[PDB]
Amino acid sequence: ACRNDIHRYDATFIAIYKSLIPAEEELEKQRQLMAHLENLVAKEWPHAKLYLYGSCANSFGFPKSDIDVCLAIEGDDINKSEMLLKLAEILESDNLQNVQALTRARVPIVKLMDPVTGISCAICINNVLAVVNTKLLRDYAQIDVRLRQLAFIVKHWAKSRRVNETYQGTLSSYAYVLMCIHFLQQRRPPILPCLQEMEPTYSVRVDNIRCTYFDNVDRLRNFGSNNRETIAELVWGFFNYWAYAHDYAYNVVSVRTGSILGKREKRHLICIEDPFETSHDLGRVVDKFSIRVLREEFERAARIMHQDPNPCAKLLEPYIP
Ligand SMILES: O=c1ccn([C@@H]2O[C@H](COP(=O)(O)OP(=O)(O)OP(=O)(O)O)[C@@H](O)[C@H]2O)c(=O)[nH]1
Repeated sequence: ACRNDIHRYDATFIAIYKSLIPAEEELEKQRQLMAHLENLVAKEWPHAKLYLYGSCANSFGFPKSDIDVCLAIEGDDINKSEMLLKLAEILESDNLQNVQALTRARVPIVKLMDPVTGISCAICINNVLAVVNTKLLRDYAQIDVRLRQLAFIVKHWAKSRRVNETYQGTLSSYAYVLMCIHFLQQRRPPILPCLQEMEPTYSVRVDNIRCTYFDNVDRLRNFGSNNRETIAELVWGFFNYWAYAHDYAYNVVSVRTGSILGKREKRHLICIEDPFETSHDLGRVVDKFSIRVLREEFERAARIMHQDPNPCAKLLEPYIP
């Protein structure tokens, strides 16, 4: 069963959606900065490639002036420290402000702040697998608009309800997009395909991990065109799965497969399998306490999406400790 008036809230959810997406003027400043930093890095390393990654490149990012950049370069004696310090002075002689050398769990990072656009940028060497990660989600976001629409709704819900911190036992935004992709894959008729179970047209390799899938996604623009579910059906339907339908004891959600894999075949309380790094359970951060808070927020989200006379504002009302 579902609401008889569910489509009355399609209007608001998309209005919420297109407000959460970054403005074009903001993204114009990003491409202009990136085109400048690509040409600048290429002057020192003609064989290096700059790739964006993270929220600023998978097309599932909220508005902000911080971008992440992976400097891809090939070789064997690749020392990222000596490169990033040489790169640090090329930024400083380019009149870029606040060129800082930083570390995150010992990975060398350098950060800059562009005076032209006010955008910040964090640069690291050879984080290539994270680049292919965002390429997949960007490729998936091109197939159906409802993926972007649903994922922006859920990500806003996780932040408003204070369940978007892995350091507090909840799930990252990368995990939430995987749950949305997998939810839209299991709807019948399908909204999203399983790119990795298709004829390969893209195949790379990052340290004995071969990422291979079909990435001619503009050939798929009409894939989910036989599924008439609106976003108020999906948003309601998403939280309904994770509150009542997900078999938390035996099930794995698998974008890599587009189906439900068995969990018993091997701390995992909610299993979200990474599409390429398949041993990386994105729910390993959850513990026996935070799983209860997650499922309580799932059950809260479902009843609101099923009963509340104004669910679009009730679903996202902030959580106050
Ligand atoms: O376990 C992970 C998590 C994340 N990532 C990589 O980091 C990216 C997302 O990482 P985040 O979960 O930190 O997204 P975000 O906080 O920056 O987004 P906002 O809610 O702030 O808007 C993803 O694009 C992924 O490639 C991994 O590689 N492994």
